[PDB]
Amino acid sequence: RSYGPVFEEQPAHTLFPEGSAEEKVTLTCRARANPPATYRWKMNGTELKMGPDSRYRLVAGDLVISNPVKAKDAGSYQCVATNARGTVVSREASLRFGFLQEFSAEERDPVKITEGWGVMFTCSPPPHYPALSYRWLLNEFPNFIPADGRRFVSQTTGNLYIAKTEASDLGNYSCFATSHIDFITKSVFSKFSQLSLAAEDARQYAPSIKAKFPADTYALTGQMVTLECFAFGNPVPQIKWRKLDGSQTSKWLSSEPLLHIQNVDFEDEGTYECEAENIKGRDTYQGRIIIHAQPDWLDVITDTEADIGSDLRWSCVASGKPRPAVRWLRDGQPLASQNRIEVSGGELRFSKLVLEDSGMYQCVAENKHGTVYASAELTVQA
Amino acid sequence: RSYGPVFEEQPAHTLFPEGSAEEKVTLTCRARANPPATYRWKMNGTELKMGPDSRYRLVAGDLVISNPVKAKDAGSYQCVATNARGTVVSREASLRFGFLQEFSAEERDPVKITEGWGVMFTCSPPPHYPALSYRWLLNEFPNFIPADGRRFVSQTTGNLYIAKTEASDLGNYSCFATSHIDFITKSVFSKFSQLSLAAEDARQYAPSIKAKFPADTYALTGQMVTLECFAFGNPVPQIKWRKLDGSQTSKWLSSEPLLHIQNVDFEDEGTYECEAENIKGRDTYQGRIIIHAQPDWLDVITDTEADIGSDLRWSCVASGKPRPAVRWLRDGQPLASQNRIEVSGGELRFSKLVLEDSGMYQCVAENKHGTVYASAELTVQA
Repeated sequence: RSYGPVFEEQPAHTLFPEGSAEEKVTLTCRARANPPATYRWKMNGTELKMGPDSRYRLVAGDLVISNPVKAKDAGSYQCVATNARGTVVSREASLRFGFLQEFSAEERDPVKITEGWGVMFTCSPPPHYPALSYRWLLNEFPNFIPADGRRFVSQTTGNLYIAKTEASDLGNYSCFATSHIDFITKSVFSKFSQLSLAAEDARQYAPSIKAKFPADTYALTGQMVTLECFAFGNPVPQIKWRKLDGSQTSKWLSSEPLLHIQNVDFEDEGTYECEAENIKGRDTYQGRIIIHAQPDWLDVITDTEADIGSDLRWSCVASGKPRPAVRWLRDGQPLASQNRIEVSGGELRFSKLVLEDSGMYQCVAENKHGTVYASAELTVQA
Repeated sequence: RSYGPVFEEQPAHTLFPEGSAEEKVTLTCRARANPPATYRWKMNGTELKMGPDSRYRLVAGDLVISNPVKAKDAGSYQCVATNARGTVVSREASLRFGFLQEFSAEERDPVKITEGWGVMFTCSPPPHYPALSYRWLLNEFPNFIPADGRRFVSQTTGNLYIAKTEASDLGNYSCFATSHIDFITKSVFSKFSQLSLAAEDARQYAPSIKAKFPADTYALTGQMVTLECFAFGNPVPQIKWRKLDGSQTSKWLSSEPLLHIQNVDFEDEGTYECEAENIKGRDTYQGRIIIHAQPDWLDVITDTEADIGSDLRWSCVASGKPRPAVRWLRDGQPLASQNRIEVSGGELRFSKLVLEDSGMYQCVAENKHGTVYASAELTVQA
């Protein structure tokens, strides 16, 4: 029998590695239907101008863009499936471009500090997207500086921190930055800056946390979260982490500059504290982790066959934080209250259906973190 | 001038290939000194009973064992260098014996499975040491089964996995095991088990990971790590690996059943995920890699000449994970707090030295993964 389009595959957010031999990018879309559906792609809300003289070409629903470039192709794409019965739109997919420029060719400033004092070297990474991973080189590639408790590289800024400088630190320093996309990895490093040391200060001193984490970190359920904390101090301080709670018993989560929380959930929300300590004293720093969640369906609409003149009750309920807002679509178009149709939140109610109400409908749930779609075909029969 | 023993060559862990024409094994040891030092070897803490009627013989410090056998020679050996000035002990060296027995002579059980289903053949390797490398033979040697994505041999168990059985799999199967020690290689293979197939199931099905890796893998810095993952599925699934991180961008490390990480360091610690996918669905499995490190010296004692009645400050600092514990030795004997000697961790302090305190001293740093030694000669002069 004949039935409206039903998505089996929708476009996914895509990051295209600039430069790669690949001279084109494809956005997937497939909808089963009877008769088979036809497709149309929209970018930033506007339909794509196809044709032989166009950079776009379709391959059974999938959109193919030749010679992709950010200046012209970066944006949000949507797939529209249509057939005799009706039309439904797909989730939107963002197309972004990855890149990593070299550091500047300018020589880097030297640093002179009293042996014993801690010091921070600034990376100043070049333009790039998406975020990079960082390491530092001593004198030459590939002499990377190990994470040995006294030397730490922030993965947020790329800056190198030495808790207590020592004579062995004399040398030149370079920031090494890496971009990893799919299976492709590209690294670039800066010119080297010379570290010299003034007469030593052998006096011990209490720790002072220099590298910290945000006052507020927002993460989504299922995501992984990493917080950083590093201090200067003599002797080299030791770092410990804990989550504040009612319990008055000692509980530690990490004994390293980094605190990792896998597959976070709502229970992980709270205030976390980093403690840096040595025989001279201690320093602490606190910040919060707030847990939100992308929308997800709890209840959705399903194909319904009703008799003409009848009243129908349709609804969609979605979870998420912040609480998502539900809206509706009719054959790919926004559906609002009207003659015999009342749209209030996730509830759609028809008053005395008409043979013409038949078609494809979709309820959309959205919040600051994402959007989800649910579709169904309504068949009003006399 | 006269000075205590100083090691130039210490014994190394040794694996002796049983059977080899070599009818003796040698453990190296050499210490420079004035006058030249004398040597003594200890096994499992007890000194070796030398002599002409003994299986042991010395060759300028090196220990030579005639007709080595596990039942009597397997153990930990230590070299002791001594001269007028004092005594120092060497790092310990383990002597182990390599072997590989044949598989049992018993016939192997046949296997019958529905064509389309995946299947696993159990190797059940015979007694051996150290770990072997594995392959499987089809019908006869040397018809090895290639790693073609559909057929995989676990290097942990030696088991053969076929992701989706097909008519071409009909035949007999044997587990081929290889021991490689130094330049010597020895392989043995099992009798063959017959694979027969029942009427085919042509229906496709989502992947299911059957061969996995440990929930927790501990590796040492500089070491190489290999993780395995293989699934049954129709169509044959494709495997992909990634390390979980804060970054929300797609990053893959391998597109094969094996994931190899060369020269691991602390940054490689984390949770890794194997994904098996085909057009019907996907399966995943996660496990962790934890990075530790053998002790290494940061600061050690050096020959010191102090005046009688003087106070001396000696210390040794070592890196490593878990944090190593430092202990001391005086002329090869455990040194603990006493009259004028206070031993606290890696620090040794004498209160008003005496002409008799002169001698050889050693600080030892140890953790679950290894031990390191540092020595120096103390010369108390009036």
